Amino acid sequence: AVEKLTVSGNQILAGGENTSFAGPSLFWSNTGWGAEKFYTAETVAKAKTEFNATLIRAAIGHGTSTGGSLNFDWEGNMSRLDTVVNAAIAEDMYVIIDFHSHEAHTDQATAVRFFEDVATKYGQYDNVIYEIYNEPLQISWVNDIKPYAETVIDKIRAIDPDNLIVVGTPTWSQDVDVASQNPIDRANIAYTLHFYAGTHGQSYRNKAQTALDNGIALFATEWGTVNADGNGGVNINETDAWMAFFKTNNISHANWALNDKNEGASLFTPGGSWNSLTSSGSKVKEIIQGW
Amino acid sequence: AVEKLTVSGNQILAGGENTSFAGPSLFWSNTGWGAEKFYTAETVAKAKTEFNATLIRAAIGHGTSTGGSLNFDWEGNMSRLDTVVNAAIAEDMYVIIDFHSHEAHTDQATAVRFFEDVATKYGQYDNVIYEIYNEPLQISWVNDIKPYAETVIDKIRAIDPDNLIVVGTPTWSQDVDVASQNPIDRANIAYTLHFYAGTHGQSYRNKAQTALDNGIALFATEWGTVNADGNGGVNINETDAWMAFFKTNNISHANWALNDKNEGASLFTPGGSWNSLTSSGSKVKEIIQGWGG
Ligand SMILES: OC[C@H]1O[C@@H](O[C@H]2[C@H](O)[C@@H](O)[C@H](O)O[C@@H]2CO)[C@H](O)[C@@H](O)[C@@H]1O
Repeated sequence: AVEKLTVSGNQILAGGENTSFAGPSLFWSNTGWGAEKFYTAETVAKAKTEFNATLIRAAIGHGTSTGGSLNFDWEGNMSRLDTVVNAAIAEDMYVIIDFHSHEAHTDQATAVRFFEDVATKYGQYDNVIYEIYNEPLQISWVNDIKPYAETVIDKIRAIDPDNLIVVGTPTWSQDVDVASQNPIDRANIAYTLHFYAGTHGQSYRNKAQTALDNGIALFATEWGTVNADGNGGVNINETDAWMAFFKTNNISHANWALNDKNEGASLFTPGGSWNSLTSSGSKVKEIIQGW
Repeated sequence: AVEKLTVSGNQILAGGENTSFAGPSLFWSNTGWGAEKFYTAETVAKAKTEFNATLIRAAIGHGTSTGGSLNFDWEGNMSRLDTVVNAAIAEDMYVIIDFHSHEAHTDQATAVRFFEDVATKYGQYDNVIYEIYNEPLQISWVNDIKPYAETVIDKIRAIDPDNLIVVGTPTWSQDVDVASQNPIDRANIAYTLHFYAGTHGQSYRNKAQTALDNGIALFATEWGTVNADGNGGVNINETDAWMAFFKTNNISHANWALNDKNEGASLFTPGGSWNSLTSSGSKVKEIIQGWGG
C-alpha cells in the first residue's frame, strides 16, 4: 500500500509527513498516437524496476477536435487507463489519472462522465490522484477554470470523498501565481505546474515561488528536459535548477514522456525501450532514481 | 412462495432438489450514484415479466469513505432495500441482500448492525439470501474473511436460523479455490464467484472447478458480459462458456447491472429501461429468459 496524500498549507503530505515523489508521465493515450503500446502492466512495472519510480501518470487524451481522444474512442482510452491504474495499485505506486485536455471547461459533460467513472471504479485506492484539467490555455482562472473545478471536485466527492485533486492553471499550467490569488475552497486541492527546461527559466520558477508564498500546494504533473514543444536538446542547467526547486519544496513530479515518438521528450529512442534511452531519458532516469 | 435453499456437498438445493436461478443485480444503491431510481416495486415486477427473472440482487452500498453509502445515508439505502425486498416476496422471487462492500471486515460494527436489522425484518422469508461481503480485495481468506464471516453468520443465525448465506472470497471474489481449502463449519453456506466475460476465461472457471471439487457450493452473485473495465463489447462466446459451466453445475447467478449508466455493463441505454436495452442487456435477457424461470 501507499501512504494517503493530503494537503496542509502549501504542502502535500504522505501519511502525515513531508516528502515527495517522482515518476514518468505516459504520453497521450490517444488511439493512433503510438503510445498505446506503453499503457501496460509491463511498462508500469518497468518504471519501478528501471527508474525506481514511485508514481506514473496516465494522460488520457481529451478534445473534441483531437484525434483518437476520449471524444472518438472512449472504450480504447478508458481500457488503457484501467490497465495502468490496476498495475500501479499492484506495484504500490501512485497513479495520476489525467483528463489530458486543453478544453475541459467547454466539454464539461464529458469531463463529469470521465470523473464520475474513475471515482466509482478506482476511488477506494489511496494510490489514485485526480488531475481534472491538464492544461488550460490563456483563459480565466476565476471565471473559467475555478467554476469548472468546483463542479468536477464536487461530482467526484459525492462518490469518493477522500483524495488529492490537482487542478490545472492558466497558460498551459504556468500561472500558479494567478491561481494562488484566489484558491479553491475544498479540502486537499493542489495546483498544476508545468514547465519545459529548454524554454521556461527563472521567471517561471518565480511564479511558482509566488504561489507557494501565497499558501497553495503545487504538483508538477508534467515537465520536460527539452523545449516546450516536446523536442530539442536537454537543458541540464535549467532542469537541475527546477529539480532543486522541487526538492526543497516537496513538489512531486511526472516527466514527459514515457514514449518512443521521434521527439526529444521521449524517454526512448524510436522503436526503443528501457535499454535505449534518449538524452532526455538518461537524465530523467538519474533524477527519478535519485529522488 | 419459493423453495427453501440449503447446501449439501457442493450443491445448493431448492426444496431438496438440484436446480439454479438467474436474475439481474441492481447497481450500487448509493445516494447520488444514479441507480436509486431503480430500487422500486415496479422494477422487481418487471424483472420477472420481462426477463423471467427468479431472483434480484439489492446491492446496498457500504464504505466508510464511499460516498452515499450506508455510512453516509443509512435511512436512504435501507429504505431502497426495503422496497426491493418486499416486492421480491410479493412476486415470489428470491432476493439477494448484498452488503456491497470492498471493506466489510474493517467496518464490522456496520456489517453487524445491517445484518441484524435485515434478519429481524425479513428473516422469516425463504426468499431472503444473505450476501455478507460483496468483494474482498487482496486479503486473507483464513485470517481476514473467514473470521469476519463466522462473526456475521452467527449474528444473522441468532435471529434467522434458516437461510443461505453467501460469503465473498479473495481478489474480487475470484479465489473460491483458496476458500475451499478452509471452508466454514456452518450450515448452508455458499461462496461467491464473480467474473466478467471479456476478462476472465477458462483459468477462472478452473479455480471455480477446484472449489467445487473440494466440496464447496458457489453462487455467482455478480458477473458481466463485458470487459472488467466496465466498457467494451459483449464477449458472446466467453459468456456462453460461463453460462454452460453454471447450468451444468447448477450455479445461480445475478448479472451486473440493472442500471442506465453509459457503460457496457448497464442493461439499459442512458435514460432507458426495459424497452431500450444495450447489447449486454439483450444478451442477458436471452440468458435469463431461457434459464428456467
Ligand atoms: O504524434 C501524435 C500527435 O502528436 C502531436 O503533438 C504532441 C507532442 O508530440 C507531445 O509531445 C505534446 O505533449 O502534445 C502534442 C499535441 O498537442 C502532434 O501535434 C499531432 O499531429 C500528432 O498526431
